[PDB]
Amino acid sequence: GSPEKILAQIIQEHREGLDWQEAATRASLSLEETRKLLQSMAAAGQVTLLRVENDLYAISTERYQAWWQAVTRALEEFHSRYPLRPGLAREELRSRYFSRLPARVYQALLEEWSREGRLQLAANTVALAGFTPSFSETQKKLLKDLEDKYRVSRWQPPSFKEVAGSFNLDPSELEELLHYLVREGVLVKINDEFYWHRQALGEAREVIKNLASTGPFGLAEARDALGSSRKYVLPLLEYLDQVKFTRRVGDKRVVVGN
Ligand SMILES: [Y+2]
Ligand SMILES: [Y+2]
Repeated sequence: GSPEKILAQIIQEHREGLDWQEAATRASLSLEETRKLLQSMAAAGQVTLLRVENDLYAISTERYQAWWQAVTRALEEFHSRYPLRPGLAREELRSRYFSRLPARVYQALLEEWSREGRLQLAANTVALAGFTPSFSETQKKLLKDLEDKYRVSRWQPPSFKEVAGSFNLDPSELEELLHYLVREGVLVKINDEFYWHRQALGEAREVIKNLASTGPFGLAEARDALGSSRKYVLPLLEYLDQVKFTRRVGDKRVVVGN
């Protein structure tokens, strides 16, 4: 039949879809003409075109929709089982549910769904865009007690090991809870050993603004204004240097952020 018909049949004869070249060759159409037909069929809603770099990959819209379904099932499961984690490792999601797809297509697929506002792509993890943690009452209490320990500690936060012992948790478990609290903005990571209650960090910065208001300051001066040991204050200052709140000028620091 006509090129449109021939091409449509070819696309249907490929469950996992096929790329631009394959389609053109099989339809005996030029690359240029194949693109034009693929582009129009896409605008018609009959086909879905994944833009894999400067290459094109065609799949039946029915199949594209089924793929989205495999993702929600995969994420629904991961999210319910690991409420504290941000998402499923990109690779795990790929090998477990999209092993039949070329890696490049899988990537373009995550991109499109991300651009449509369906997924949250952070680091190398994939999460449903509207992912809402569902904790058990025991998990909720631990998050509460955990946040309170840091809140009460103010500018003398307990170390990772200390908290680990107190609540008697394994390193793996505590890191997961703390990282979740960091994402919710309850805590801020100063370094691998120290996390600070966000509100406490805000007050500490105000202390630092007041300290700096009369001239550059050294570690010893920050130590006294915060009434906290250098053990907690140096890591704080290096963290503040990093987010550009403070700035080292010589052997002292000035405040260069709000
Ligand atoms: Y892209
Ligand atoms: Y110096």
